[PDB]
Amino acid sequence: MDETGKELLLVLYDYQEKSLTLKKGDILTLLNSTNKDWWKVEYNDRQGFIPAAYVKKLD
Repeated sequence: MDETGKELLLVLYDYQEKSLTLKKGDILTLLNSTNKDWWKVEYNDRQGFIPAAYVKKLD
């Protein structure tokens, strides 16, 4: 959130990574949106993948 230029994401629905555990309301940093359906994201110094459908870009 300090890093200028980074894109923040709002988690809309609780998500438990099958293969990250995110709660509704959590704010993530977008790391990689190369794939349209699965995005690499960052939360509290950890990284993982989440379906793009679970989040909204805050822009």
